[PDB]
Amino acid sequence: KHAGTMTLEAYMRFSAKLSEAKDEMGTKEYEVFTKELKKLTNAKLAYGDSNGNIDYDALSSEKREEMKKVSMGLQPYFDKLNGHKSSKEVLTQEEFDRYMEALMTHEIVRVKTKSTGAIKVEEIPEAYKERFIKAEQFMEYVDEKV
Amino acid sequence: KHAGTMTLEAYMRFSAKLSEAKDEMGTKEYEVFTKELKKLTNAKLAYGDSNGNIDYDALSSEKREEMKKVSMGLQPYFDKLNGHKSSKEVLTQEEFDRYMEALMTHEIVRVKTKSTGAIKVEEIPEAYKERFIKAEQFMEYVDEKVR
Ligand code: NI
Ligand code: NI
Repeated sequence: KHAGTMTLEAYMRFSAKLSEAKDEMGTKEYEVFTKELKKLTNAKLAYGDSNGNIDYDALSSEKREEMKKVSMGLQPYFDKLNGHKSSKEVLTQEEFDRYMEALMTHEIVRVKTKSTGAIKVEEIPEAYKERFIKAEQFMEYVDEKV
Repeated sequence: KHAGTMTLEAYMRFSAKLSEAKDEMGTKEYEVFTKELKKLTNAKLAYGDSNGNIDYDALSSEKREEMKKVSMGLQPYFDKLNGHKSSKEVLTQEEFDRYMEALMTHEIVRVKTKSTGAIKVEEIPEAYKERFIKAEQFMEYVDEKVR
């Protein structure tokens, strides 16, 4: 239909959802949050597949590390807006790193399966099946702790 | 619930929708489009209300003009993605300007009514009622000339 206007509408629903963070964050914290989020969203524009998922493994050694720091930086805001304890506080440093890897693995697998829904291990290329399964296990463990 | 992750998911539905433009635009044209669209989206971030609608009347004379040029720049891409003729081509220069004004009026009225749905003139503050009604009329006229 009007795919052009639908593009603007999608962006507006994103704006609306983002603005809800103000319910829980003062303007100082909200500005830091949106400044960090912009890094992540610009990366999805530049590097995301057709669904904005990023194949972290295909990035250069430096860009992957940079993208990882951005995610570590944002995790406390996400945890707060999700009503969870801060994973960066509950997990050991080691574990916090494994958590970011697990998140990146999950996103990489969304790229490989081209799926935005619940990933089904059948569709996962064999190079990523074990990695995924472990990543999923580690995420549920982190989940129970926050 | 998980409003944090829901925020990321909303952004990704946007990403997905925007990537569909590649179906109809080669990479050079898509890169120009996304470059121009970033201007508009950064303005919604900075100036939008809670729904990313911008109150163009509340901008300085310069900023308003800049934002208008951005819109005029994007209209041909939107027209193309909407399967329509180019409004910039079908309309006279005068009319194209009026068209941009009518689009801004509509957006301003979404701010004033705080409504993302079909605006109802009842809810529109009196300062904007006539302006809106005319803007709506002019948009249907433009619409008939490009669909
Ligand atoms: Ni929860
Ligand atoms: Ni149409």
